[PDB]
Amino acid sequence: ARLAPQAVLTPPSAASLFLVLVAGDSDDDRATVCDVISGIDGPLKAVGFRELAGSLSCVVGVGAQFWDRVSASSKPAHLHPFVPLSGPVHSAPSTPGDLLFHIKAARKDLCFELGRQIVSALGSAATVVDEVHGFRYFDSRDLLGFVDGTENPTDDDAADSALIGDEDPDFRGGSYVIVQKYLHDMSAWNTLSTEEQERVIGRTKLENVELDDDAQPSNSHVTLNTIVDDDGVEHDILRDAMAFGSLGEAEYGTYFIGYAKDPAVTELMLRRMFLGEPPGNYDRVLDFSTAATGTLFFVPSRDVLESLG
Amino acid sequence: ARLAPQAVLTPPSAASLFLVLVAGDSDDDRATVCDVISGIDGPLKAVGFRELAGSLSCVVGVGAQFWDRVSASSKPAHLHPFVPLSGPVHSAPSTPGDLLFHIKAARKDLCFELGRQIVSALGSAATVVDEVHGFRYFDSRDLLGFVDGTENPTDDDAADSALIGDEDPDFRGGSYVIVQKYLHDMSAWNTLSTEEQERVIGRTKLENVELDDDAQPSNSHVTLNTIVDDDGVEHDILRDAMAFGSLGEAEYGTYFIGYAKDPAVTELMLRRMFLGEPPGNYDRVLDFSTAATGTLFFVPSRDVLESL
Amino acid sequence: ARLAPQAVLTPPSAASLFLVLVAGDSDDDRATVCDVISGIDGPLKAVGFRELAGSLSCVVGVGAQFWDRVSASSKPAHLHPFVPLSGPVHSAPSTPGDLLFHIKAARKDLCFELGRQIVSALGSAATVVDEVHGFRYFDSRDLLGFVDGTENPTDDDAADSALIGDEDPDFRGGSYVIVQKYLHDMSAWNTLSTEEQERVIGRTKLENVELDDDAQPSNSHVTLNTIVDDDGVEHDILRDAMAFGSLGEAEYGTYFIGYAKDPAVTELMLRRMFLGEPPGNYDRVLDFSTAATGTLFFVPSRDVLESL
Amino acid sequence: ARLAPQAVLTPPSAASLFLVLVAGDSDDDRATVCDVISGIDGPLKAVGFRELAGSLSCVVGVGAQFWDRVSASSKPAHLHPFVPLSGPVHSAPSTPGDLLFHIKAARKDLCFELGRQIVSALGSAATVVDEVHGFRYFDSRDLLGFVDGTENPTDDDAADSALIGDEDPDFRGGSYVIVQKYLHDMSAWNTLSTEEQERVIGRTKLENVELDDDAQPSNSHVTLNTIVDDDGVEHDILRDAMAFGSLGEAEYGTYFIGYAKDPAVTELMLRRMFLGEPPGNYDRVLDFSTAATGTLFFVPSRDVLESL
Amino acid sequence: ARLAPQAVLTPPSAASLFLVLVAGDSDDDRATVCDVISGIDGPLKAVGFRELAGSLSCVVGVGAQFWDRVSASSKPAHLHPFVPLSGPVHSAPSTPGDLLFHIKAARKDLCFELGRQIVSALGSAATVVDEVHGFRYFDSRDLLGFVDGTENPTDDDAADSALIGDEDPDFRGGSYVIVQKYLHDMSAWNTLSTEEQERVIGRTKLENVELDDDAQPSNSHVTLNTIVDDDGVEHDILRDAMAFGSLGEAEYGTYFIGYAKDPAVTELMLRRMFLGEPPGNYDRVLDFSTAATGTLFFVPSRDVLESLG
Amino acid sequence: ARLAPQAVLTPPSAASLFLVLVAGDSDDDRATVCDVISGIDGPLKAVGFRELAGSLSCVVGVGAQFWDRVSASSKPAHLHPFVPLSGPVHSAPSTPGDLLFHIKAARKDLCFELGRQIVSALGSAATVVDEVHGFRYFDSRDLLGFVDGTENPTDDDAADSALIGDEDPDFRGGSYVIVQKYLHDMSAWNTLSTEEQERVIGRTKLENVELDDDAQPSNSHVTLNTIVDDDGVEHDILRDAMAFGSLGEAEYGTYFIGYAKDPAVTELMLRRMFLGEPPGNYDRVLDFSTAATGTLFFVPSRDVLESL
Ligand code: HEM
Ligand code: HEM
Ligand code: HEM
Ligand code: HEM
Ligand SMILES: [Cl-]
Ligand SMILES: [Cl-]
Ligand SMILES: [Cl-]
Ligand SMILES: [Cl-]
Ligand SMILES: [Cl-]
Ligand SMILES: [Cl-]
Repeated sequence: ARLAPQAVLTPPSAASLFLVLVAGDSDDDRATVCDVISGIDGPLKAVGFRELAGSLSCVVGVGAQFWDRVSASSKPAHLHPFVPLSGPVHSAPSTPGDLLFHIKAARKDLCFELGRQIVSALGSAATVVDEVHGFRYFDSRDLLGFVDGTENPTDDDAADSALIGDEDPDFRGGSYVIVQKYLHDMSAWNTLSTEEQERVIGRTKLENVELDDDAQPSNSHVTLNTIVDDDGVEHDILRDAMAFGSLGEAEYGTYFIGYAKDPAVTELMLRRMFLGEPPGNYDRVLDFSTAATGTLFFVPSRDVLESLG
Repeated sequence: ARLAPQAVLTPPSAASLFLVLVAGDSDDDRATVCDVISGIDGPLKAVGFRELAGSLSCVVGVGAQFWDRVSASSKPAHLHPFVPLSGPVHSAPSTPGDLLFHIKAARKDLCFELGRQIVSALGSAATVVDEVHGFRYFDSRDLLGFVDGTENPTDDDAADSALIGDEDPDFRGGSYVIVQKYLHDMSAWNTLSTEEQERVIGRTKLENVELDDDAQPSNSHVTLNTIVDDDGVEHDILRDAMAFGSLGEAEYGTYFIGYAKDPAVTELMLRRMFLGEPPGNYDRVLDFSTAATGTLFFVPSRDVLESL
Repeated sequence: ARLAPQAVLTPPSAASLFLVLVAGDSDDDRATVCDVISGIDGPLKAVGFRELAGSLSCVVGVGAQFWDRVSASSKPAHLHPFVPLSGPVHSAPSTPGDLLFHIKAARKDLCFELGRQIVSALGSAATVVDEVHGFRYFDSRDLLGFVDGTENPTDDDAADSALIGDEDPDFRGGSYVIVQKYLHDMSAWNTLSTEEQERVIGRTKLENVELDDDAQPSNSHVTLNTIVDDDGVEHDILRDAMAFGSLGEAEYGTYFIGYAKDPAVTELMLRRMFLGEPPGNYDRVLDFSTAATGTLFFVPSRDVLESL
Repeated sequence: ARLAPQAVLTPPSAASLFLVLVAGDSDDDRATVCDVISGIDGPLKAVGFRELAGSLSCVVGVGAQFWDRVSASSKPAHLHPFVPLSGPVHSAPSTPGDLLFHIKAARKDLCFELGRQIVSALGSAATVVDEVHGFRYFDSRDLLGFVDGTENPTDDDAADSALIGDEDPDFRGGSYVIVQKYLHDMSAWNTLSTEEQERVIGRTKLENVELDDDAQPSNSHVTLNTIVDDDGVEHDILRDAMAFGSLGEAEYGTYFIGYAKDPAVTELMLRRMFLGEPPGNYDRVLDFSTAATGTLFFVPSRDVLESL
Repeated sequence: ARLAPQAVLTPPSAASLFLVLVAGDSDDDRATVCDVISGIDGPLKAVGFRELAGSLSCVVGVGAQFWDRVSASSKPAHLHPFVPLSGPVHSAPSTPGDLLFHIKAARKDLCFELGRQIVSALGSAATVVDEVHGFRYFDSRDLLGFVDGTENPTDDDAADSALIGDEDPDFRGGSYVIVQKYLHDMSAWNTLSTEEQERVIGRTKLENVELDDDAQPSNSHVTLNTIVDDDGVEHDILRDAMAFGSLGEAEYGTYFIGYAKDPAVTELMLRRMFLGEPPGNYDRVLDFSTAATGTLFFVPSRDVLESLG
Repeated sequence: ARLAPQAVLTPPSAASLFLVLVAGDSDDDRATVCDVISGIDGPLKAVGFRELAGSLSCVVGVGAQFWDRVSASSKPAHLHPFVPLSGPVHSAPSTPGDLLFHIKAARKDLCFELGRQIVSALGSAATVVDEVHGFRYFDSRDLLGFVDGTENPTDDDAADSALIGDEDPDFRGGSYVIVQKYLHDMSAWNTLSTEEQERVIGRTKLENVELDDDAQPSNSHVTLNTIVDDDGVEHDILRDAMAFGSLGEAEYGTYFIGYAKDPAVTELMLRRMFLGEPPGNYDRVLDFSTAATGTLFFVPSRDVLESL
């Protein structure tokens, strides 16, 4: 979907930029924000057209509090702030954000330049509260050393999982995206053997093969994020996580970003991860990963995004 | 769309070939030309399949006069010859062309080879009247130094803008294309400051950012090529312009090519460019660019092309 | 089109892996085979996702006889074992095969790794009877030195030619695939002149141009594999042939693979090739190429494959 | 030069990592740091070998103070700490750093990974004092929008400019490097016209062509960084500058890094930049750029590095 | 040899530009020309640095008449105008040229931009008399359909063949380059069978294999351009020919360019091609190829080029 | 470094072809072999030149015994047939081979085509006894899942380790190469834990980091293949190992190839591996890998090879 905003279905990229901003309180601030996001195709082409391949994309997400400031009477069915979770030792905090820009390209400069134009257009009307520069790490691995994104649905299944349909016609083609910036305890994770790490995740480390049924822990990342309803129907999300870090501050991170037609699915995966199935049987990845942020956004389709204001 | 003729919606390429031809007067010339263009998928695949990536595309256009020679019975709603324009300072001539081949690939050799095969097959039945070898120039710029193509519609908008639909269902999937070969007066262009050039185009130069509303001159290229109907709906065209030139003949050019499901959109941009809006307030780009050609073609869909 | 099994319509790749297997007569064997192939998206993603470009693909084919062991209640309209041919000079053997894995990627390692994992997951439940490592050879050529695959249908044409439609609705989106592992007599082919070789194939060698109608032998590979029915309508297959070989065993092969919504088209092609049209007037390609295998498979759509 | 430490003459890369560290006071810290930097080819190959292309490079610099702790006996002729400069308007501070790792690759992940391994291995024996992740910006530009590196010497000139030779034969193959992290005042820079910016730099912006002699201001960046001795011989440095930034902290930067067989050349450029030539006639680039750091390191050859 | 002028030894490229110019008669004209060519590293880096790969190169050649206008007292041993040849049916004309720029890059825009800057710097001081935009054609083929450049010497042998040595110390590292723009009669060549074409050339068409000794005509392109002196020592040249053409004017061409430490070798190859060995036994490639130009230039080393003026 | 035979110092490639041949006992056979290998630059250029990047390379090795048939008068100091080994558990067989063709390129087709032409030109004069198609496997790994080739010497180090120097001046620029076609016991290797596998090799698996001195087994592949002499001086080989395999025959191999200025280094390595150091303390890699071949060749410099 060459240089069109709200391309939720783009395949993974070598570079990404995640920007989370909070909008100013004023009416001027609300109008500027609208002007910028509803015309986001402008900066997108202004930057992206300069690369022959046209790899640049930009998905705009809008938070529930900000949505109600600008579209009080028409609201997608499931738009609400991120639901925080507190387990006994691990928590998913709910942190501020009115705007998400999830920007991807084959090159860093393209992501940076678009972020630069976007921030410049907003000026005093919004403030950056989180900024993460994602990068591909070897053969699609995360900093834990496992291939990250394998079972993502693709093509038609990606459309089915991620994009609003007949259930909420007024917002068909939109999505719900959740972000969490995770920081890893690399030391503690390195004290585990590969075989233990594989039990935490649910897949072999180097070869990225799913552990067979009878060796697959009930509390593995894979088991707990498998969602089958009563009718036996599987429910998937579309993820685009990326490595990030700072060697001097000792930050080694995974930026989780996940898209769903109904955030209930993502919310339940999180509930299973943090609170367990059965209760207390939680995701051990969280012994090595601590979420510093948690924000939910509505991803309007292009048509709805262009109308804002 | 891999190796299919009439792929109007292909993205930009590193290389392109623009071939404009006039057909012979004889009934035999007509039949040769029709045999070649109707089976154009042959040469297209014969050359194109040789590249793993399959970047080669070929769009065939037919002029109004030639169309009448081969399909006197049914005509696309808007097919007519290019309309010359005489402005207060500059003019867009209408020049001959029965056939357009708009060829694009990742490599010069594929364009050249497809051109070679096509010309060879047409033999004496046609004559090359204009030929330009277009090339990507740095980060999608033209020789004026500005990023050229930025606001092209893409994907669905591109299809809505360029392809014939329900309004002329007999020729669904076709398009209308207009070409003009422009030559620039480079030294005159260089006497302008960058800011002056920016005001002429409507966008910042290096950074390719549209001037804000209150800094946008009323006669800027962008302003005059903005087409908004009475219901407030914008109407866009799809452009595939490329740089070309010859250093010995001091030729520095932009080959303009624009596709639209209704050429009146393109034509109205041209009128607003050459005559001005309001009249007299014409596009300053034309102070540094002179069109040496001007031709309109109908772009039949594959089905229609294949039956000519 | 990324990392989805049963993607028949994928473009040419630089590397290929063709695996043909026979299943165990057992019931655990039938079950292991079913678990592996119905969840083929697993290993495909497990390998493919490691490559940024996501070039890896995998079409699974099921032989007629093994299909019956696994879905007796329901069967595609035209599934059957490969019809062997015995003609004037040359013969097409019908050889054994229950499972086909047609694997393609931009890299060899991705092909091999996927293969490794499919083989490991089947364990004792199945046996490899034919393994071919296909490779791109220069500008899309076969080892006979001709560009191989040129007139393949593409895009919508390719879908219409290869994919089961309204005529068999329970299996919509599936296909029928025929493989044949050909080996060439290189020294004998090399005693031909280029012009003789062109006569055999139907196209010029370097330039890959189809011979003129008046110069085109009635027994050239091209004429014999051209299918026009009684209404004047053409019928096409989608092929993904690849070179392969071993230098010390002096094997130089074309691994033929072709997909159709209906095997009757491929089978007619094969008849015209081996039997001749008129009879005795057979495909001279067959004088320099000997089919060492011959097998038909049904390619289930992704839905049909996942429930099995 | 594939995967060899101290490859000063590597061409520009898409990505780089600049790590500046201070070592611990203890004798044990000294020994750990020396063990790590002397065996730096280990991590370099451990990461670098994983990329087919082998683009990864790593240049280790050592500060004057730390050098004295480990090789009290022999010193490179010109090793001393960075000299602060106080100009009439702007100043270049001298900031701490015992170790420099200048890491370059085609991919961020290789830089980051090499950095990770190096920091891990140094443990408590050192602290990261500055870290910047540099990146190529369009067609070799810096964030001021100018092509940055144009006149770098290359090949033999590069080796003559950057590498220690007969003048200090004990440290042949070494170099001296100076780093300064500059932050820009982007909005101030943008109040200038393109022509003004061109006069500040000494080159046209889009086209990267040096201003002719009579249009070149006496205080242009290019003019002040031209070093010609009394015999008329120019003395050049080798720069590997990269863009960096943070959009949230409104940081837009150029990380300057310059290698020379004699840092007095670099230092004299700095003096002429910060104090002016004649005094007071300083580099206007410094009106829009502020150096947050300033540090000098000796770059030992592989032999010397390996014996530390 | 990244972005350095006079890089004679560069491997073949996807695009090339050959520019041949004649210098104006005046002293101002001579000085401008000198200023431009002696500072040619300026435009080279100005353009070439913008491509990360640094593929751009520029070799400057100077004709004998122009050399004597500017360096009257120091002259390379073998610098003279191109020696014309007239066979009974085919001739190698000697055509004007004081300056050659042989420019190569991985992209057209880079060649074009450098040519543009070079021509701009010369203004009225010189006139373009020939301009050819070369391009790679498939797998290193020429428009005759044969792989063109196969037997070129490489690495050390390339240096030995192409570059002035101890024989002429004052100009060590310089070269002598000859150009001829050939246009083909494609029709007449297409009337030959592949096997005949192979006999003309000396190599198989598709596979590019040298014809064995006993099937190799005495008048093949390969036989006639094989140069063995009396001592049995082989003498090679370094060629960088490229396809070019214009579909509308029906031009299909090969731009021959060949470098040698002593143009005597190139001259003898030409003499053999045009006049035959034995006499009359000429190169049949010339039945299908007609030279429209013929010019010889001296290629100074970087040091000598920088000194001019 | 382009298209010159006997280029030992070439970096890793995506594809590989290893050909080992035995010569005919005849005199025509000896002569045909000599014509083909002394003019090996012919076919190398014939194939290589077709690829813009010029990645194709070809090292020719001559076995000790065939060398004697062809240049009895003159012999390299350390030429001899492969010394076989019989150790506590595992044995390295000395197998037949007169000619080695070590071929590398960015593409398979280039490898195969070069091979095809070398084989065709030798005809009946020689016979292929071992053919291996090597491939790059993910991030420079072998099929044991470890990064293979990491500590290879590079640039000047690589030249000093691999190329005959002042110590044998008549053969300066030549090398000695040992090949061994290893096959792996995959299921047995997979019963090991990652940490056990790391103990066997000497390096961490995913991260490819060399184990700390205190954690490093005395029988790890790394320690056993580390050569330090009595003066404290290290001696290294240059390896170009590649993966290879066949799925249906369940072969999963590492094709070992190593070059040295002196085979004594490689031979010591092989002794420490098979016999153990102290004796019995052998390379555990050998528990999961079995050498199916074992052959030494002299790699003549280009001069020496061309006169033969
Ligand atoms: C530190 C943060 C995380 C890390 C390192 C991580 C890592 C991984 C890895 C290595 C896999 C296996 C390959 C694959 O993607 O299929 C995986 C799977 C998955 N993860 Fe995460 N993940 C993280 C956070 C999350 C969160 C917060 C969620 C849910 C909101 C989530 C949902 C999933 C899902 C749905 C799968 C696919 C499971 C399946 O059906 O096989 N992940 N993750
Ligand atoms: C000398 C020939 C021309 C040059 C050098 C030129 C250059 C440019 C440039 C630099 C832009 C801004 C970037 C972009 O959005 O593409 C532009 C925009 C545009 N031009 Fe042209 N142009 C030329 C002729 C024409 C002609 C003849 C037409 C109409 C027939 C045309 C129609 C347009 C349109 C529709 C836009 C997009 C306006 C918008 O909606 O923002 N151009 N052109
Ligand atoms: C804010 C930091 C700086 C910026 C943005 C900057 C930018 C530039 C630009 C655009 C050029 C022209 C292109 C080129 O030839 O590279 C240039 C040239 C140059 N700069 Fe800088 N520069 C910076 C700092 C420095 C410093 C600190 C030094 C010396 C220590 C320096 C030394 C040079 C030199 C030697 C040249 C080439 C001059 C010539 O011979 O033409 N620069 N710089
Ligand atoms: C229409 C013009 C020409 C064409 C089409 C042409 C074509 C070819 C071809 C296809 C080859 C075989 C591959 C190879 O390069 O090794 C070749 C070889 C060669 N050509 Fe040309 N050539 C042309 C002009 C010239 C001229 C004018 C000269 C001499 C001044 C020349 C000198 C050579 C040489 C030295 C070889 C290598 C012979 C050997 O040692 O094998 N060529 N040429
Ligand atoms: Cl960024
Ligand atoms: Cl062209
Ligand atoms: Cl494979
Ligand atoms: Cl980094
Ligand atoms: Cl050009
Ligand atoms: Cl091979």
